[PDB]
Amino acid sequence: DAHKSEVAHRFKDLGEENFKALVLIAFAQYLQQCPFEDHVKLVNEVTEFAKTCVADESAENCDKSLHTLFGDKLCTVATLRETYGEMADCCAKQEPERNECFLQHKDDNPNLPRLVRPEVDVMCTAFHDNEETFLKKYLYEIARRHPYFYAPELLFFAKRYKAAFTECCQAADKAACLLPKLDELRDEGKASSAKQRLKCASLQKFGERAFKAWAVARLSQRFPKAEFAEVSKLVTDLTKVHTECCHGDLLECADDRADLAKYICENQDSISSKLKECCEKPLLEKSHCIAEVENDEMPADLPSLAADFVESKDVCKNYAEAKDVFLGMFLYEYARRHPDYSVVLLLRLAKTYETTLEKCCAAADPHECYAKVFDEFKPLVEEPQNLIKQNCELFEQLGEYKFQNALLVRYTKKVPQVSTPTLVEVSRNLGKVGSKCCKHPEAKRMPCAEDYLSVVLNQLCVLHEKTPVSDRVTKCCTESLVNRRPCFSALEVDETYVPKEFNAETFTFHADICTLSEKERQIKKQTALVELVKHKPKATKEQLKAVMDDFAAFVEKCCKADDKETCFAEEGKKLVAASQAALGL
Ligand SMILES: CCCCCCCCCCCCCC(=O)O
Ligand SMILES: CCCCCCCCCCCCCC(=O)O
Ligand SMILES: CCCCCCCCCCCCCC(=O)O
Ligand SMILES: CCCCCCCC(=O)O
Ligand SMILES: CCCCCCCC(=O)O
Ligand SMILES: CCCCCCCC(=O)O
Repeated sequence: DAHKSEVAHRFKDLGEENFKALVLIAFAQYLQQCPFEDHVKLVNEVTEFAKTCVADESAENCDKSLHTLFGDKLCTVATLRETYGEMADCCAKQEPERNECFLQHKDDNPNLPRLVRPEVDVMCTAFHDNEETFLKKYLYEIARRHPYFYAPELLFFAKRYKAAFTECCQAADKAACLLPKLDELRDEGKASSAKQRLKCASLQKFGERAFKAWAVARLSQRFPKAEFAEVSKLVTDLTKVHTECCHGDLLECADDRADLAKYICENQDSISSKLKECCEKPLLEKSHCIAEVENDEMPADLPSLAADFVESKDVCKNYAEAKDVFLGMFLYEYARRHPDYSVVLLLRLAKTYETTLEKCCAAADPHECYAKVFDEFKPLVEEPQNLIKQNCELFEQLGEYKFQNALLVRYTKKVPQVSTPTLVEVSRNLGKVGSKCCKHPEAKRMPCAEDYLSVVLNQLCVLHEKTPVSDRVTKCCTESLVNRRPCFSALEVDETYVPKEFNAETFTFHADICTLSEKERQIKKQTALVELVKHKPKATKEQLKAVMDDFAAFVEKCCKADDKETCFAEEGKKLVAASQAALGL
């Protein structure tokens, strides 16, 4: 932005620590197989080189582009071909195709084992020793396992990791403090990874007019006082930002985000008052602050839509000759008044409005034909309101764990053809959504649950379609964006299903069970619960509790037994007995 040097410019804004944090990510996400130490020297080189340009913006390569700089360094990797090989012919190519070629050679599934969580004591100790290397090690390990993960986001997760350690590493029961939180942040990070991929998948299969419509609604809720032209300006920026972030171009994604963080804070008066504190913080501190900001208050000087979008005579004209803008306004208007709504409900209403006009416009008397359309919103709006109210009541009268159990039983009776894992996972995650969002007051529940919800349905939509088993689920999964959830809400109990033969599955076991945590054990109860319901699709709570206890007892006993694999074998057969009867079969 009129800065001879772009790197030293980025270095001033970011800062030394953030700058090293971000390079480490970038390189880790291609150099997944290179050693950590080789990375540290790399960041040290890049960081030294950038300070040379900080001092003299007219030094060397300090005029060159970041893409060139980056790609040059990555070609310097001399062990590349041995470890990577194909990513080396990316270097023969010149820019811009060179960076395009690297981009293509990122591995979505690095061939790397999962992380072995150490013990609280040793981790907190290694954290204390050298905090800075600890969080670099973490960044390295995560980045290299999540290559298309957005680097700023990851870095903010990093700082949150730092903060939870700083807290629990100076605490008494440490374990009974950290592990609860490590489980929270792990879940938030998969939430974020999966949300990214969803938006990028949505952009691709739903164009961009769609993503733009998403943006119109989201911003207008956050910035109800923004004048529509500002909103539109941001929609366009954000559109590009997201377009690049999805492409997998860190540099562009990261630097365009900083630009947009600049503009927004600069025009705080027109956009929102709530940017007060944000716009003060450092570069990638405000940045997340803006995105984390709370909704400004709407005006009270606010009429109904009706006059402009239902009553007005030159409406059909307006649609036809300028469709995008007219509906654009609808969206902004509808949204700015309704921050309690989820985005895709707002899209659903807009699409309902669209679908009317397309019809009523090229018709006899358009007015009386479309003049009833806001009454068609009422149920589209209430259906989800009821769902969340009623699920949250249930989540509240039960706890997380017993709420998962409810949904397990419910959803297995709906779609018993689905794999047991998919049901367990889906019901668990839905419960977590109750943990995260039910605590909030109604006006913030839909927005809060939406991100999570849409990612979870996706996860089942993905899994299922890898090996389809249910035509009712297929339909919902290949229904449109806006019809996806209602389809899922309309699933009814499956009658035709023929229960399973009362045999093994989750009835053959070993003493590998006696040695498991609450978490691993409740996933096994949950697994065992779903199976039961498959064996008896009309079993009951009082029937299931009874079998579940006989299960629980079979564990307590065989686990507290002198021999195990003999006990589990003898009593193994005799539990299918005391279950088959109990269920009423
Ligand atoms: C309490 C767990 C999450 C909610 C479970 C209800 C499943 C139906 C989804 C309808 C909710 C619409 C609003 C939203 O989630 O954004
Ligand atoms: C297990 C397949 C059926 C539903 C799976 C996802 C549930 C959440 C979104 C749809 C809401 C369903 C309403 C309900 O729970 O009764
Ligand atoms: C195959 C058995 C399913 C039950 C879940 C795994 C074992 C945990 C049972 C819950 C009670 C704890 C055991 C005990 O009381 O000793
Ligand atoms: C994340 C923006 C900071 C600069 C990263 C690329 C530097 C380089 O490889 O020359
Ligand atoms: C894209 C489906 C939603 C209705 C049209 C509004 C789109 C826009 O504001 O760009
Ligand atoms: C954040 C708690 C978990 C709910 C979000 C969905 C997780 C996933 O599908 O990976």
